[PDB]
Amino acid sequence: PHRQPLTSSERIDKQIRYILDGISALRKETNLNLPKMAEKDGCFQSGFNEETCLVKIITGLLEFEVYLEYLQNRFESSEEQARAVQMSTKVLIQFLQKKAPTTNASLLTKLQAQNQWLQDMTTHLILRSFKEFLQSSLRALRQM
Amino acid sequence: RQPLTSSERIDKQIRYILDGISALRKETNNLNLPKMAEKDGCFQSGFNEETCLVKIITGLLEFEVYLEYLQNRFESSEEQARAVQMSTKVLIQFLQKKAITTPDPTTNASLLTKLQAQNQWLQDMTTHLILRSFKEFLQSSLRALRQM
DNA sequence: GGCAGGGGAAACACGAAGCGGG
DNA sequence: GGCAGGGGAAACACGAAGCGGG
Ligand code: NA
Ligand code: NA
Repeated sequence: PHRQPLTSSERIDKQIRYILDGISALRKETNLNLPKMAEKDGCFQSGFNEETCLVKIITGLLEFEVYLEYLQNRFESSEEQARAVQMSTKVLIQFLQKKAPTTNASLLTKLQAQNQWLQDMTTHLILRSFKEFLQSSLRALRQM
Repeated sequence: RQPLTSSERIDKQIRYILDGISALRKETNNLNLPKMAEKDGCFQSGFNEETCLVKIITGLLEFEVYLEYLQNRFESSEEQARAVQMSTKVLIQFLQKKAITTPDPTTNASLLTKLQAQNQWLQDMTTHLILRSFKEFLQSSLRALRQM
């Protein structure tokens, strides 16, 4: 019998690492107001805040789900992987909730009716803003 | 592993799907579901490879929107529904190479969005009869192909 | 649950190597 | 492509036993 039973932080930490790896295996296999961390949210060392930041992470991740749904009908060569980023994020959003809709429908169909040049631009910068957001989340969480 | 013919891939592709349905169906009237009839030509008499073949494709194209409806009907088996759905996508392609009637890409949604507005018993019934038809349909397709 | 939680892991100027059905 | 194609198989009245990443 082999697996060490983990605490909340370890579990959450491992999950983000799981997601960052996945995303990167989509970065290799490849108007916009995407969530970027701010100092007022209290996730950086300057003006740090364990309460305010956790709210920004859960709020943020939740706002990324639609843009993750977007990425699904975008990777016709890496389908299951792009799904595994979608579900792992959901999974992540549930680990961060222990510790503590048609606007989407419309803005999906806007992104999804742009030309390929625009759609691959959207893809590119979604993935990079997801990476930004996760890395700095892993960092903040490596404290509280 | 050893290699197989195009016909012996189709036969396995169906068998694979039929076992992924038996698994689904274990956990979980006014509709219009694809149903083999004498007119199709998939039976020992009144038989015809061409028409039978066409209807096997056609009927499987018709089923797709209903399998998409299945995804949410197995929240506690999301991948089993998905395998079944995408393993059917493949089957169609295989069949299409061995070769049509494709329903509108805008009428299938009105049905899908409506189905989802039924109370939880009608969904339960709708689910049990999607599987039943689809199984019987694939049961007949297999037998027919094991002849032509 | 169970064999067990909720189908399946140090070096480059700091940005490739290497543990599981119903 | 490669190691190969296009991420991963008898016995009950006819309806359980048990094979591989980029
Ligand atoms: Na398990
Ligand atoms: Na389980």
